[PDB]
Amino acid sequence: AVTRYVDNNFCGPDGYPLDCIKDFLARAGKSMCTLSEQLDYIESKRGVYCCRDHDHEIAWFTERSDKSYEHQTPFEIKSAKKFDTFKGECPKFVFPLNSKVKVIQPRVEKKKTEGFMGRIRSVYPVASPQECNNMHLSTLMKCNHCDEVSWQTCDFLKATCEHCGTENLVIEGPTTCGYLPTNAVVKMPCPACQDPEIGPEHSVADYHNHSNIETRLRKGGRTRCFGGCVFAYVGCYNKRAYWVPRASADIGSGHTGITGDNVETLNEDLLEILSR
Ligand SMILES: [Zn+2]
Ligand SMILES: [Zn+2]
Ligand SMILES: [Zn+2]
Repeated sequence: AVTRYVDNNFCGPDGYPLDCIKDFLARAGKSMCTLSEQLDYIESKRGVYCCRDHDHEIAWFTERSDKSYEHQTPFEIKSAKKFDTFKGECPKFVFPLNSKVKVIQPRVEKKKTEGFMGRIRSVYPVASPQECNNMHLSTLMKCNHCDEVSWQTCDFLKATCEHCGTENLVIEGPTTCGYLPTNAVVKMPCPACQDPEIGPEHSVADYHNHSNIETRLRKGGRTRCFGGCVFAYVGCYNKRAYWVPRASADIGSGHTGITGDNVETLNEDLLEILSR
């Protein structure tokens, strides 16, 4: 399918390169040029009309690294906002508008710790699992029992309605990851760990085969986007799976903001209640 909306760097709403633009650059001499050079070429070839048989439209301004287009990812975004001359309604984007993006830098233990602590210490300089702080995720969504649309605290799979107490399956809608804590994690009960025929010594493949949490596979990594963050699975401890926001955004006050379709006003309005 044609990806119409892009950032000013010609990357899509998920933060990744479009196959059509990648091929367009490759057909010219330019797949290994810098992003700046590639964008100069695209601007010289009618910008959003460069593909000829379909149109693009710039919805976002992003600051990115200068890596070649084919190597651009959401982890190469430094900041994101609405494009100054885009006057339409912003579609869903991987990061909230008017935000700065932080990427977790991998750590190397001088002395590899075994088990879960070695896995988490490749992410955070923590001495114990309890130094990790669980995030508070929420989604603005309808409750099937009381029909109200409200902010339901959730994990990746289940949300709870604050009006009536009903658990609801998480569906697409405005999402936030709350404030970004130090040593940020999202903890969920691990089905593989709970199954006696599999159990806590399971593999990473075992985790994803039984979690029921869909991921995107790309260049050997698996991620799930939610609420302005890009999450990856780290490992399990005491039968809970730990995910970390390998990328997170900050709209102000350390808050991850709101992502989703038609959330521009919501995300702006949220900033106002973070301070006085
Ligand atoms: Zn195209
Ligand atoms: Zn309800
Ligand atoms: Zn597990």
